[PDB]
Amino acid sequence: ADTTYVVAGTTNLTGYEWVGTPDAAPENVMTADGSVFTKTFSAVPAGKNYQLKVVANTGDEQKWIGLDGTDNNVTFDVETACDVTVTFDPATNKITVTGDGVKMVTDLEVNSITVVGNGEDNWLNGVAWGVDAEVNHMTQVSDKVYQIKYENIESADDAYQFKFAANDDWAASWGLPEQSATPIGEEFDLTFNGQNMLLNTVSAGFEEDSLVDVTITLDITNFDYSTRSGAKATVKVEPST
Ligand SMILES: OC[C@H]1O[C@H](O[C@H]2[C@H](O)[C@@H](O)[C@@H](O[C@H]3[C@H](O)[C@@H](O)[C@@H](O)O[C@@H]3CO)O[C@@H]2CO)[C@H](O)[C@@H](O)[C@@H]1O
Repeated sequence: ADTTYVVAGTTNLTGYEWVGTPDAAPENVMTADGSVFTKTFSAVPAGKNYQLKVVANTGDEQKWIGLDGTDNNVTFDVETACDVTVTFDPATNKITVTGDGVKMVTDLEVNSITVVGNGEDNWLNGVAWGVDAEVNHMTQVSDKVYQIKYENIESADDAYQFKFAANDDWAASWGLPEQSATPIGEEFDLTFNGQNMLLNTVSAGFEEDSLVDVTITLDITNFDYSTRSGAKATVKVEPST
């Protein structure tokens, strides 16, 4: 079974938005090199939070491979414009990123959190997937606790989707393991690089089209970057005042 490896990642690194198919991103197919595979990106600009994964393509079947045996994106900065080489070893699933200007990201300092989602009218202030929209910056109400409120939302199911994004980009984000309804009125654990959260207020007991006020709280007091574990949220829904 013939396997083709593709570097998928951010548009700024790869020229495509997380495209893992050889026919769709032929420039990012990795070349056979000894017992491993290599892809060099020419003159990558100085920048922060470049991200990639290696995608194994065997016919229609895709396997997305993240950092050092995890499902995390490989995340690095480039200090000075340089050629970045990505190495992949099928025997170990080791991904290496090398180059004079390359520095691996090994920690996260949160300076902002954006609520990002399918905004319309009062829902996320009308912003459609705006990762850096100031109006959806959560307020830091204490050390590592963030809150935002959306008032006068029409109660609906399968209408409202959202995630949390740190530092006005997608490098550090939270959602759920599968795209599914958020727990309502109870603290729940968040998945780093997770799927969209659904805010299904009819299923939460608020009559369709009735107005509700939504209060979202994000607690990263026990978030550990090394494990990507410990971020928690609460989504409070109340009849509108
Ligand atoms: O731009 C609209 C788009 O925004 C959101 O997608 C972002 C993801 O939430 C975010 O995690 C990241 O997703 C990539 C993963 O990091 C990566 O490991 C791999 O799985 O590819 C993912 C992209 O397919 O970046 C995207 C933005 O490109 C939102 O969740 C989407 O519903 C929405 O369409």
